[PDB]
Amino acid sequence: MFAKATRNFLREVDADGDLIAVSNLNDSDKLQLLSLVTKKKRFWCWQRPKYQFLSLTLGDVLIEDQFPSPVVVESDFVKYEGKFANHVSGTLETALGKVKLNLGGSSRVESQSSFGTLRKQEVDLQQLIRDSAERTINLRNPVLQQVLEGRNEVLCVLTQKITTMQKCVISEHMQVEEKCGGIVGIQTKTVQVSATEDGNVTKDSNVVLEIPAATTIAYGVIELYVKLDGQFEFCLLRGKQGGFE
Amino acid sequence: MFAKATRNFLREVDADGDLIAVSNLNDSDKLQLLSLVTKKKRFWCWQRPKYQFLSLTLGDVLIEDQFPSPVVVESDFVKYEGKFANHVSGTLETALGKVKLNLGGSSRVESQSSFGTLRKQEVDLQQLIRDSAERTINLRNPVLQQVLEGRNEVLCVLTQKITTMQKCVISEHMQVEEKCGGIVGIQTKTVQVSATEDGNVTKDSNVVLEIPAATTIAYGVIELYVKLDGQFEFCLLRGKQGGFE
Amino acid sequence: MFAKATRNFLREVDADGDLIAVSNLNDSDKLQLLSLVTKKKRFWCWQRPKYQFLSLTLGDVLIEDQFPSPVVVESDFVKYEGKFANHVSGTLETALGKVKLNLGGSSRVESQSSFGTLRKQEVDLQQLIRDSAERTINLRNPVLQQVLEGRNEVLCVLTQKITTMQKCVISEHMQVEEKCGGIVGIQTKTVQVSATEDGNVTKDSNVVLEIPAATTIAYGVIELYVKLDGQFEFCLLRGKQGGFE
Amino acid sequence: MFAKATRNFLREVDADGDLIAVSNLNDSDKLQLLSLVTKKKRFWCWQRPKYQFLSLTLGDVLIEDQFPSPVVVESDFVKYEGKFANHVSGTLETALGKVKLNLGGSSRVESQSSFGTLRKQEVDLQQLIRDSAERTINLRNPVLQQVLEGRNEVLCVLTQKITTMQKCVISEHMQVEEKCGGIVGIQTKTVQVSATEDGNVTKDSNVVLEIPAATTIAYGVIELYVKLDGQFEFCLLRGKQGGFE
Repeated sequence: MFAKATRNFLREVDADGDLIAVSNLNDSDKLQLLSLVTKKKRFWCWQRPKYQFLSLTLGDVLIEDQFPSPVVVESDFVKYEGKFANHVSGTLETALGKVKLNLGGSSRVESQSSFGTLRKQEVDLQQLIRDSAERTINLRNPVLQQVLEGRNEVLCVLTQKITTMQKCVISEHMQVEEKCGGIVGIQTKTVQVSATEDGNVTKDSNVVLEIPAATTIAYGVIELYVKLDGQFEFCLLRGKQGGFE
Repeated sequence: MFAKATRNFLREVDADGDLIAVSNLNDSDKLQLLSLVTKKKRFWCWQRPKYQFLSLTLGDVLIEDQFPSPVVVESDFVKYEGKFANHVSGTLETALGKVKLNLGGSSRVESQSSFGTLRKQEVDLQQLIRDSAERTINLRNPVLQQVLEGRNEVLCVLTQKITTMQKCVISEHMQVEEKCGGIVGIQTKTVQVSATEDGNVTKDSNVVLEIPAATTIAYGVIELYVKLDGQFEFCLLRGKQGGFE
Repeated sequence: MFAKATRNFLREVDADGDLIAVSNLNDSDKLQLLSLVTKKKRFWCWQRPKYQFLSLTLGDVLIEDQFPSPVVVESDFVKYEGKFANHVSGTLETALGKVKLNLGGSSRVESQSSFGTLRKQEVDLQQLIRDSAERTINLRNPVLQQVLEGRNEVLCVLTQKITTMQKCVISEHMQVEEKCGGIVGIQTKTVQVSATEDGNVTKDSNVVLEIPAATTIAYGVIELYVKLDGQFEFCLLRGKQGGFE
Repeated sequence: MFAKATRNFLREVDADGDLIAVSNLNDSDKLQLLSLVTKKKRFWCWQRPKYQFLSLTLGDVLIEDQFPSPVVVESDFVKYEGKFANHVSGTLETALGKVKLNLGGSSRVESQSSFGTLRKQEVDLQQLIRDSAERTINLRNPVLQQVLEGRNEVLCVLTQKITTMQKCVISEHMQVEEKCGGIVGIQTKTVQVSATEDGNVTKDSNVVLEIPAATTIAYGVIELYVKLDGQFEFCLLRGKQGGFE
């Protein structure tokens, strides 16, 4: 599965977590260099921030000043090869008075993630700061209003991107076995009762799916400092990028 | 079965659920780029929203202003291959006083979903917003009145579409075995009664059906913000697309 | 994994710890000669200082005076070869009254770190001091303000760099076996209870990933003495490089 | 490991300890003839003096008078060959009341230190004394202030250097086995407790790394008599080289 394949990848290559794995193939054709994304900070450290991509780009939202030509540099690294055989078995057995419950769930996932030569396309960070420090982004736009209403989510702009060049292989084997068993005995008045329910579910998903070249594997964004007064700056440090009123 | 085949597909490829699987072959010839659909929000998160397709398109309902030529871009990905062997067995045994009931139901489904090179045809999101932000859609139409009467369901427009290029194979094997047994004994006055009913049902459906090329596999829509005042905007974020009075 | 591969390397070659291992491949394309980095001194000796890289360089922040041409000298050493077979097994067994817990976790890591001829590119330390001792760095910059607000983290400039010339091999084998078992018995009033939960998790990650040439393996920085008055000096000794107000 | 390799070397060749082993490859490219180093005398005879190298040289700090041309003489000796198979096993077993602790640690190190023809490059001691006895070193420098603040550490100048001419071999085998076992039994009120923790760690580091030619293996310094009045003399005897106020 594509979601697990890039998650495991970025785990073993990106030790700092500054790159974000692409969720699905749907998102792999929307993420482009210097297009704007928004991460919702309402979620805590428990879950990943919710990332949503606007259809607009930087030049679509600057309006005030002209578009600075990008400095795209191509670097290849980590062609890699990943095999992941995960076995998870969890049995829950509960017995309270009348009701006895026996549950056994065995899940086996063997996700092979074979990738070719992966290339990185990073944009010049200095071009990113030059336009931002000046009055380049218009304050009011017909779109992005819903972003301000909801301070918690802030606009970001993509600057790093990892893209594959060779047809990739994701051979996913997912064997799921779940056994549910319930024995119920009720001591009713003048009625002897005996109810037993047994549920056995065995599911197999042998899915070998290929991945085309030029797909997006990972992307890094740096956040946009937004003050409703109208002052904006694309800053890469934790100091002032959270959004302010 | 076609409904299960694309459901499993989008499950393993579309991790975010922004794409919707096509229910049947009937719907596979109605879904086209930029045709309007309506999702009924009356259902909760428990069931999927009810999606119904209007025969009209955007240009059929704009009327006020001219049709913006689409930006259709073709991308292929996830040619894929899916094998799904699912075994479900559930036995219910109930005994209350006179009536004893033994039920055993075994269901086996082996649905192979082999697909060729699947291609995506997405329309320019920026063309979608340009006409919408202007007074382009007429307020009153002879059709779509039943949509307003029923606020809950809102109009949407298709923008993403996944289409196959090679004859696809869906080899579905559905073995269903259901055994029903009831022993009933009644202690009647001066009448000794003994009633037993046994019902054994064994059903097999070995159906291998092919799927032609150019069929619709998945489609993504972005919703239309409808205010009865007459202000409309095709917005891709959760902020203002629900429909208002 | 890249983080472990250079950590083990610098451990066996750099006995004094004056060089810092590169965390991930993400950072391997950002670290360049004489670019500025910042280490956060809030952490104690327990954890390594948090190193973050600014997009700007020395010439980007001097402004006051012209850029002194670097003295880059190339030296190769420690082509090296590292094999690391680490076995970690830890079992925790706890039993308190009603609840009995048995936990067994076995982790095996076999990380082979094969590297080619590694080359060092050091900049002339005397060029580093000449500009610094003079009024060469502007006091106020639109960027780096967040660094001053947070005295604890101080700006540093990279001066030593170890770079590989041959495609490197990092064959990582990570076998993780975790077994969790809990038997729970509760002496409830008129309710005899017996709850057992068994969780077996077996995870394997056979990942053989290659490393391209020209990647950054290690980098050494010397810190920048910052006084908010405006006096700056790139000093290599512990005396005055901590940052002052 | 390089630190152990030259330590063992100088132990068997340098019986008097007047030469100091190079800590790491990092320091092997910084140590040059007649460059200045500083040893911190705060540490007692228990630990070696802390040696730190200034980026400056003699001619960089003389200023007052001109640089006396060196008398470098090349002599080769002790091509040598060292094999070191060290086995260390230490088991600690402690039992106090409730807590019983069994610990067993076995460490095996087989460090082969094969070196080629090693050459010595000594500078004329008489050239060293001629400039020093005269007013040749300026009293105040922008650098070295932190050395005076901290009398304890004094400036020294390198005069002896041992350098290899052939690619050297350091085949290090480090097998580390550590077994930790703790049985804990607590006689709590109305709660019978039994906690057992077992930790087995097995680590192997089979590292065969080569060493290039021209690397620094050993270096000898003679200290600089520093009086804050301004009188300096490079003296080789214990009499007056400690630094004075």
